Amino acid sequence: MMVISEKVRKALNDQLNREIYSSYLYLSMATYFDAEGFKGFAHWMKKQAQEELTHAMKFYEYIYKRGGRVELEAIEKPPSNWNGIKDAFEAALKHEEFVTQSIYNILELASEEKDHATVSFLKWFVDEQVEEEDQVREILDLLEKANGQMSVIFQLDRYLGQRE
Amino acid sequence: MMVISEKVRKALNDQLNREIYSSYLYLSMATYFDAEGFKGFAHWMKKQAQEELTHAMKFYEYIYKRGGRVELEAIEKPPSNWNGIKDAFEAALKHEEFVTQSIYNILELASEEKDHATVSFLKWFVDEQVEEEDQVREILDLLEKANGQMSVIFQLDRYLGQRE
Amino acid sequence: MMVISEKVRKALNDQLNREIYSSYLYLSMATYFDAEGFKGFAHWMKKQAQEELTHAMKFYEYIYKRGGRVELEAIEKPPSNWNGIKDAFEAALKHEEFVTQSIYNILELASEEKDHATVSFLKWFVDEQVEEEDQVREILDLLEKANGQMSVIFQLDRYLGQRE
Amino acid sequence: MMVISEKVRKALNDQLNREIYSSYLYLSMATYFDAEGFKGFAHWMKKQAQEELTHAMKFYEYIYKRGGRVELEAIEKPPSNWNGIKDAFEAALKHEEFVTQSIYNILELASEEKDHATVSFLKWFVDEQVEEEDQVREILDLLEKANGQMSVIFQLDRYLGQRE
Amino acid sequence: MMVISEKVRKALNDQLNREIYSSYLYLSMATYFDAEGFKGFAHWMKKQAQEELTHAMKFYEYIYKRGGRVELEAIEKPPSNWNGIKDAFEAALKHEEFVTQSIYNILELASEEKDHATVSFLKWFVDEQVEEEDQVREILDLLEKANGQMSVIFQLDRYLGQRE
Amino acid sequence: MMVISEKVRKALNDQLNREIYSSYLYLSMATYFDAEGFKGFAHWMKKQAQEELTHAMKFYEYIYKRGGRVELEAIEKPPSNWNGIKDAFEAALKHEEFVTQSIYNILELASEEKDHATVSFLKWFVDEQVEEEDQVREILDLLEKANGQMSVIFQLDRYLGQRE
Ligand SMILES: CCCCCCCCCCCCCCCCCCCC
Ligand SMILES: CCCCCCCCCCCCCCCCCCCC
Ligand SMILES: CCCCCCCCCCCCCCCCCCCC
Ligand SMILES: [Fe+3]
Ligand SMILES: [Fe+3]
Ligand SMILES: [Fe+3]
Ligand SMILES: [Fe+3]
Ligand SMILES: [Fe+3]
Ligand SMILES: [Fe+3]
Repeated sequence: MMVISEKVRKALNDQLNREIYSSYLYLSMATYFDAEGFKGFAHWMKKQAQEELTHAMKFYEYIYKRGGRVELEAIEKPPSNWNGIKDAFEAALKHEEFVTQSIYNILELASEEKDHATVSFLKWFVDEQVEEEDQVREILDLLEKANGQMSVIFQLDRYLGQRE
Repeated sequence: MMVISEKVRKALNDQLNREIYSSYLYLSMATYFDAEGFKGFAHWMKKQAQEELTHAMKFYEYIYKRGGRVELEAIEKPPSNWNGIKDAFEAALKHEEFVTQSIYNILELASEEKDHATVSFLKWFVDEQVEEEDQVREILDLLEKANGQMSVIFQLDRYLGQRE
Repeated sequence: MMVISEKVRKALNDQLNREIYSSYLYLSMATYFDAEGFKGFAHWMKKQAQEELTHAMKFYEYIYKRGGRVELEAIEKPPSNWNGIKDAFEAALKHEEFVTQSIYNILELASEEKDHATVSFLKWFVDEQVEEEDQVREILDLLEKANGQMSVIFQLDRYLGQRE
Repeated sequence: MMVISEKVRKALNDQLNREIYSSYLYLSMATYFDAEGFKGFAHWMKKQAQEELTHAMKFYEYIYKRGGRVELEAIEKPPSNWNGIKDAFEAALKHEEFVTQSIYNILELASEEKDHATVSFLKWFVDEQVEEEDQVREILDLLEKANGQMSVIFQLDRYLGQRE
Repeated sequence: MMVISEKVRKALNDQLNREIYSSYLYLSMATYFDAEGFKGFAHWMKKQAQEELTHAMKFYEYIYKRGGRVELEAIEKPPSNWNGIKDAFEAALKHEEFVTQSIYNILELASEEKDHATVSFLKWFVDEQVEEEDQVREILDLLEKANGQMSVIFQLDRYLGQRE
Repeated sequence: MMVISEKVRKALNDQLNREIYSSYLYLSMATYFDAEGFKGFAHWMKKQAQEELTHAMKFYEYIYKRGGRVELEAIEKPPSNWNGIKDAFEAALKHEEFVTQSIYNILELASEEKDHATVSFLKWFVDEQVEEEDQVREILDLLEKANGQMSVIFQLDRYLGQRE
């Protein structure tokens, strides 16, 4: 029997599908970077897409551990184009902050229901979101300091393509 | 400049999106098996989902090698339930046969345009599809021999749960 | 369900039985060389017989992978005698070319029916036939220069007796 | 010079061709098991086919050691179908006992001619047939206890698929 | 005896000489880059000249395997100068695309004659040409982003100078 | 600034193209040996062809080290046919002696101009030419002792096929 409420279960299932879209969105940024010839930036986004799937699977396993079930929903078409290298990463940061707020909303719902298990489970994502936002802010800061010089952009592309 | 025709490029980009859905469909079959308590079958479907992602990324790589660009499209909601273990694998089998026919159509399109590079590239998927269909047929054959006998179904769940 | 046509399955099953006969034929050439006291040439033919069996088993595996069945047929009695070492290899070259043409006919039949899986599967045998015909031609050209000189035939016997 | 009588050489050459058919017969039993979806039992028959070929090559080497030569004959078409797993292995047992009696006849013929070299050479096959018959009797005994229970047949198939 | 047609042998022999000229052409671009003081770009072209030689030897090997012989023809004088780094690599891309079409013509010729051995042999060059064109397009894209900036050109020179 | 005179650079550039032809000539001798079925002699000529390319690149390096630039010229069609194995190697010897005399002429030209750097650089080729002429003379002496006997020629083919 399910020991999370249907409201909490649906909130968690909604976030799983949101994590799937985040994966799809980052792959779409890879299609943009590859079209612009930045295979290092595209590589960074492909690795980011795979990491987002592990976030989705962590929601997946917790839902079943609490006696629930996952229902996959349609994935909306992501944007394919951005007005430059820095514009894409600014869209990534805005998305991650949106995901952080979505995690907050589940946390507050679970907290009002005294669902301490789900509240505690979400702590990992709260801390992880802090790191996800910082990693994009650092990249954005280096892109701003580059100020469009292919000199620096070439090294940052080579550097981000180095991601394991 | 793109050296594949827009017709061939659209056919390849469509197949990439079909591979993305195939991954999603097998993830949804994993949600079904996990809901039914068969963590070995669910594990098998999760591994199949990741293998379909590598199929999509192969189309991804080739499109850019020929000067094209990938555009990710919306992903339809897959079915979430099946009328049994054998009904799911039968849906998996006919999905894969449909995928083989879709690859066949690109090959014939590429062949009529004398796009030998794409014809040769598609050979790996033709051979791979032979194995994809065969492994599902083997599971269906073992499930039919099982005839819904839990002691045998337990062994196949453990067996498929060992997939690397 | 069989996903190859009955016409193609019979063509593939016929070639399996042809590969079995070729295996048998090379063993019979070994019986001739051993009768003549050339254990190096006989060793080469015994290894060639084993190699043809792996060709037959490759057809075996593909037929079942496509949902078909193998039916073994009677094997004709091969010749037991040849008019010397060079006459045997002249029969071997003529035989390999016959096998190559038999592979060609299956390839063209599968191609007419748009059976791309079988067309792709046969590519391995096409390339292998290039090597097998070349190996016999190399031996025949070296035998032609030998002109029956026993000092050269011994070293070639010792050399071919070293086959892995 | 040949130091075995032509009567003995013919008996040994006939047995060689019998071993070739034995290999072919067990390969045909593999085609039946593979058609029925028991790839473990089919694996057992494919390995058994290889072992019969080593029996043929043992007769091969001895015939030439005694100054004789081998003449390969046509191979009869083996049966392609059996009415069940127990029917196939029971046909295997009766074939092996028929092979044992044929070896007995050579031993008695050779001993009446006081061909002690051939009598002693056949000792290895006499002992080997004891093991060949016993291994089939053991499988038949396990099949009789299984009485068609798929849970038992499944891992008996897996066990015989482990044959080295 | 030659088992490829004279029409196909000449087509293959013509392509071998084409590969020889391409080898010579890339060596000539190295003389240009070295004259301009770019030892990294020159190093890249010297490695490319050697890779083209292995292409020629592959055609060499196959022609003799099919019973033909190679006849070396005169090599035209390649251009010695170019209007810039990007002019050379754009001439390299145009040449490689011309080489691919020459491979396409041989494949279509061989297929019209049902020379399946040559059609299958040429698949390797079809796939290789995809990579040859892709790597030059990548360099052209990096040169376009450099836009003549010596700070960026210095990085691309050292990068291409690291080619093994 | 170029520190060799234009007359010395032209003499060096002419020898570079001469070395390129020497490589091409030995590859042509390989096509003849392969056409005659002597894969050992052909292997020797293929290795010799690769060695001549390193001679050309040595001239390539020295010309640029002295501030000059290389201009590649057209390569004449080499001969494809010889009367026999001993003609090919006798043509190789007289070609190498011609190369030695051409190096002598550059040496005397450079010494007339008191270009001590080029004179000392050429010493390596003077000593190397002694070895190249010697190794061909040894092969010619063994072929003369063979006197067209195929049993001895086969041993020399195998031996020269071992060249590293
Ligand atoms: C090497 C580059 C890899 C890029 C991967 C991009 C993945 C995008 C996925 C979008 C959503 C489609 C459904 C994915 C299901 C994944 C299931 C994983 C189970 C372990
Ligand atoms: C050196 C031995 C050559 C033997 C040639 C025999 C020709 C006729 C053989 C008929 C039966 C062949 C059975 C082959 C079974 C192979 C099983 C392989 C399993 C991986
Ligand atoms: C490192 C620079 C190399 C430049 C090569 C330019 C070649 C131009 C044509 C001259 C003839 C080349 C013959 C090559 C024969 C190679 C044989 C290899 C056998 C494995
Ligand atoms: Fe996330
Ligand atoms: Fe797929
Ligand atoms: Fe064959
Ligand atoms: Fe036996
Ligand atoms: Fe090439
Ligand atoms: Fe030289």
